[PDB]
Amino acid sequence: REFAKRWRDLSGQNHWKGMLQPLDQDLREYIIHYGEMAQAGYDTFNINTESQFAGASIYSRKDFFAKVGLEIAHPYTKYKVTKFIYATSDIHVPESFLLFPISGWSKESNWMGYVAVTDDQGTALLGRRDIVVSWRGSVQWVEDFEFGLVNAIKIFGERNDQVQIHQGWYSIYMSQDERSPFTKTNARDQVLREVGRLLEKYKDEEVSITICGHSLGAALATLSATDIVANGYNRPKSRPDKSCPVTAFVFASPRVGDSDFRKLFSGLEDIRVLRTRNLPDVIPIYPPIGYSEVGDEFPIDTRKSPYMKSPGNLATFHCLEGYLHGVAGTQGTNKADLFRLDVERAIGLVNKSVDGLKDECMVPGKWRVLKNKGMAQQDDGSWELVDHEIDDNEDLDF
Amino acid sequence: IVTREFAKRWRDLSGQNHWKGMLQPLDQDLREYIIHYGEMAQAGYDTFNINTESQFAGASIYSRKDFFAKVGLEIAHPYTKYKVTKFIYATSDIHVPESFLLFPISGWSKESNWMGYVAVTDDQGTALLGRRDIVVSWRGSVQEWVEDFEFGLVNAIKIFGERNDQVQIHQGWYSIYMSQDERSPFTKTNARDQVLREVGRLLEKYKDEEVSITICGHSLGAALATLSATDIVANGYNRPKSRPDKSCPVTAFVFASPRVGDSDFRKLFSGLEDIRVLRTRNLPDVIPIYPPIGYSEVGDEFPIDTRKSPYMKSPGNLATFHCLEGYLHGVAGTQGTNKADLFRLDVERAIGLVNKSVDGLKDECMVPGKWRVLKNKGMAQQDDGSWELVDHEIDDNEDLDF
Repeated sequence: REFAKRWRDLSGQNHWKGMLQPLDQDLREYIIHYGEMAQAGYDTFNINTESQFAGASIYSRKDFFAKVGLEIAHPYTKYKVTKFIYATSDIHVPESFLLFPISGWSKESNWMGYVAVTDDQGTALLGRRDIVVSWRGSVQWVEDFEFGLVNAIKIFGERNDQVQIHQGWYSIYMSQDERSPFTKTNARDQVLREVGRLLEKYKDEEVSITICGHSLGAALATLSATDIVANGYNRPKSRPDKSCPVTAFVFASPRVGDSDFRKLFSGLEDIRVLRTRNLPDVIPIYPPIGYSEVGDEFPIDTRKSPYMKSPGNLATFHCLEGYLHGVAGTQGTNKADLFRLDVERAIGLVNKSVDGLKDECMVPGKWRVLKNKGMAQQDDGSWELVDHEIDDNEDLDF
Repeated sequence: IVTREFAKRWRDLSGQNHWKGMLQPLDQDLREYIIHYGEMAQAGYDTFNINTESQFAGASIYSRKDFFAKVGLEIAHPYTKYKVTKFIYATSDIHVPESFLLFPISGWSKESNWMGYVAVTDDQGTALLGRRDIVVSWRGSVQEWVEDFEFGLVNAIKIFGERNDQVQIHQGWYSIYMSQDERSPFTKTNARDQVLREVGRLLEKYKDEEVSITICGHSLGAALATLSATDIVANGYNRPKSRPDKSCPVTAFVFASPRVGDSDFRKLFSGLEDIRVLRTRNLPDVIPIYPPIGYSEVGDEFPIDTRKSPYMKSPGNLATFHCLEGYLHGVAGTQGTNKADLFRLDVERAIGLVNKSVDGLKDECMVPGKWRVLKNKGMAQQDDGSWELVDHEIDDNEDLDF
């Protein structure tokens, strides 16, 4: 019952005052909960460029959280995924952001995240009907976050015509491919439309929007949240007087825009952003000049974990499961604060996509992989690469 | 299947007449027969844990129960109706390459490996294959240096008796076959005697039926298969204990075989009437030349040339010319090794199998390279939310009741 009673404070109503140093124990679990919904994006994203479905989702929407390990011992992850989101980019971006079959299912678009909503049981457990937008992040160079600023008037309107945004985040959020069934509408508007459907469906209940993302996903989650609140997409179409809170839990966030972006953000009453930042991770410094941060910061230091390989590197300091292990055991970032896991979070999760744990933990490095990389024996004895569950992504009946 | 082609021809398919008339060109039944036993050797690779970060590196992933279904040999394998009755473990008194004995970095054993299995047809398989077929499958080499195969000769009197005291065997094959570890529950008895005992149990169980022994192996497994077949026949272990006058045929289907012993080993082999060995040899694979000096080959040879496959990436390398699934692809489509013979698949064998442990197919085939792996490398969410490395099915390997 504790999360339901306190959810507005846990979602940042008072900017997490009193809840960060030391870390509030409910908030410790709350942050990990939304970080898991961002990691689920990595766990479904096909990164095998030898596959024709590289850059698509492995799993379909149906029973999605059960398929990525978020049902067992996750009594609060009672969400239904209602829509997958796809993105493209008019400019060239790193393969860590858009990755393609070495040939394919698409030449220019990737699966870029999903929209989900609590079912009736999850709504009871969380205190409110929670709409989650989870933006997929970076896959395995700090020069990848290399971008000049661009004017964002097409997002924030003539009334905010001085706002500028990183050209890469802008391009992934806003670009379309008229020839594509996936990105003929851009990632932005796919999200806005589906969030609008859910807000209208649940217009008579208490509702929240929580947006999740790591690395690239953190930038998109920050941009998405600011867009939604600034343009009033956190109101049901038929109830323009009912605003719902929009909170982003973001991890290892690069910066998103300039000082005018920060100014716009600072005037929005209904938005809150908690940026969890690992002190040895350098990606939150980029880009290193010209940009402003927005939101509240929560620092951790995974070098204090006795489970993590020392010294770490760019990958291990950045990786999202490393972050969530840091949240799980952080007792502060001062030299005297001693790391201690205060939730039952399996350390082995750290090694999904890195060699991050000490060898004595006995967990193989970079272990996440489909059985046989997806190759599967068929009923006629043939062997086919079955690394993609079919899902037309049609609107669900509601 | 309805005509029982294999049951009717099994003695010839198992080499009764040294495969005369069946190799050039390749007899169609024999094409499928060779692949059948090569799959039983490949099953040893498919269960062998090669992840040295695991405590169970060097052990079997799967248990004996429903073994062939677990390694993909049930669907569309109507003839693979075998029960695995015993796992076989080996050690070495001398240091050997990691491709032969592989150990955890840290572990379940410091000196032994899973080294193969013994299986037997069930009553349905016995009907389909024409006899009660006892299979010994020796596990082979894991992933490369041809010097890994270069050992000197040792006297093999402990195997073949003072009556054959001139026979010499490769020191490496001898050591893996014969070594024991007194402190190990796995190799306190050597791999040789584990196999002899279990084959003996099965011959005695089925003493009143028609029986065959077929021994399978690739690379290291091919050498052990050849050595164990010669041991078994030379020492009379192909007779049930209570019927010393009932010999059964011993046939070894081996793939990419290094040489095993010297000229006296070949002379011993030539005098055994009940043994047959068919060595399938890929011409661009250099391993069957090793060791190059001092050794003889035994048995009948069946050459193939996977360079003729339009499915295989060109040029190949040591690994792709040697790999067992490449060999079985070559068998599936060989029409001869002459320049003018054109490769053509004459069985429905999925080309994707080639890429289990190599990048062997042309990129146009759209099959990922080196694809064989457990889901999540065996990491598994448990019912209490913990995540544990579950890459080993428990099997105490106790004798089955028969």
